[PDB]
Amino acid sequence: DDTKTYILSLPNYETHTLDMGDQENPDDSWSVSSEWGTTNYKYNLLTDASGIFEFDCVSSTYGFYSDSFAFTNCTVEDCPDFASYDYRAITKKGVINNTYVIVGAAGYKIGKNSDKEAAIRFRDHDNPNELEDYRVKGLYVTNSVYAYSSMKEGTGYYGEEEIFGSNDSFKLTIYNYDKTMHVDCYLAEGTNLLDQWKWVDLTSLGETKGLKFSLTSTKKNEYGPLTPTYFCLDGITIED
Amino acid sequence: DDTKTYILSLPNYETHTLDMGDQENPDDSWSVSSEWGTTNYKYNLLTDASGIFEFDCVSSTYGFYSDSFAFTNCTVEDCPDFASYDYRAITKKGVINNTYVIVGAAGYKIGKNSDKEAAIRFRDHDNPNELEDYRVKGLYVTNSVYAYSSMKEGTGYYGEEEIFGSNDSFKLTIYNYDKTMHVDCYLAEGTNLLDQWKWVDLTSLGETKGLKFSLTSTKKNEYGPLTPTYFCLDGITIED
Repeated sequence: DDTKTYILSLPNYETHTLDMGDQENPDDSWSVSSEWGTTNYKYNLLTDASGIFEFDCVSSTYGFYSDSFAFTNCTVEDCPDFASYDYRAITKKGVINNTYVIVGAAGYKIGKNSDKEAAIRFRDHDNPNELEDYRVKGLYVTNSVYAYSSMKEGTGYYGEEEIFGSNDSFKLTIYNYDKTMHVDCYLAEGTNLLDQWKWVDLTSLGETKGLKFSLTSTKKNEYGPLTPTYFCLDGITIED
Repeated sequence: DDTKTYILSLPNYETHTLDMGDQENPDDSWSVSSEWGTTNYKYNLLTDASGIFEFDCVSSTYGFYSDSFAFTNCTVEDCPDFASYDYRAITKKGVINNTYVIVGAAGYKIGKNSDKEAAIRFRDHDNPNELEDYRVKGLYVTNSVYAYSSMKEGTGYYGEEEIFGSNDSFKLTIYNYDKTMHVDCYLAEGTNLLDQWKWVDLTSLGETKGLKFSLTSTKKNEYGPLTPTYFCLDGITIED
């Protein structure tokens, strides 16, 4: 047999970083103005150390964007990076080492014209300049401190009615690239909030060149979920 | 000593390719319409196998754009890729193997708003998501069949007055990323047209996170050079 298996391999960072790609020289940037303000955005296509995995990373005036991916090993309780919103893993490290991926999946689009969806994509081992369909074995997910804490203690913007009771749940849906297949997973069921790394089998997605993500909470108001739609992932394992 | 030296390492291709990155799923795309037509563009940031080097690649309705980089090992006299314009190296292969870089440097800008310059850039060895300043030792350049043939036999659009005499010359200028330094090199002097790989020492550029390029020919008309502004490069050697 010569089926090859490829596992996400994140960079090892000098000290404690939130990596949203180069901010001085981003791949792209733009501004949006509305009646409520003008906001500046920067976009970088992040890649892992192996060159197999790529991730869409939007950042803005206000930090990590709502539909974006970034890498971190920030364990230091005080990066000012997480002063406002603690996107770090509740597990405090990755599955196999200290770096993991933070993910925003609020459901807004990215790109100057809001027409692109934030995604992870897979490249050919022999040519990083071509996407390739793989069988996705799965990946590990866990909660962010930000979301865990909202569901446990109402520490977010809306306060006390964020707190999960036994009717509640927080569901991650993982899609294939064109979204014709998905797998559902729970980050929280009732008052049981995931605080470990959890493997999600994604083999039922079939061959695909990438992954997209959605979040649903039972705590919501008219405009969206009260639960922050940030989580973490690691260990994406694909096979050709 | 632990100064590290990094040399461009291009992908090895299955058979004979012109690689302008994924055309079905490009990093970006846009359209421009004017009074003369509407043209579609695709952009990919190419990276080498080592992950140290990145290249801006614009392609369009009409193929390889005028200010762009692409990779090729196409030796086969008939890729239809080179039917119209033969961007291949006059040397027919790279310095150390069959792949090399084809370069358009007409001086137009890229990006939906024509505000970005096509460039090569350097990333940190430990983190492909950060640009890093390096000392650039140099690289090899040579002519494209397209330009060589124009200068030798007037086989381009304008025909016979493309042919170089002893007053003529074709000069490549290599700049550092912010263009505050450059090095000049000749692809042709008089009727002597470069047909080998030629090393250009770029140490005088100082530390830089990338490279840009211009071409000047003594054969020109009111609107630009008659000599096609395409050439080839290989073997970029940088040091930190």
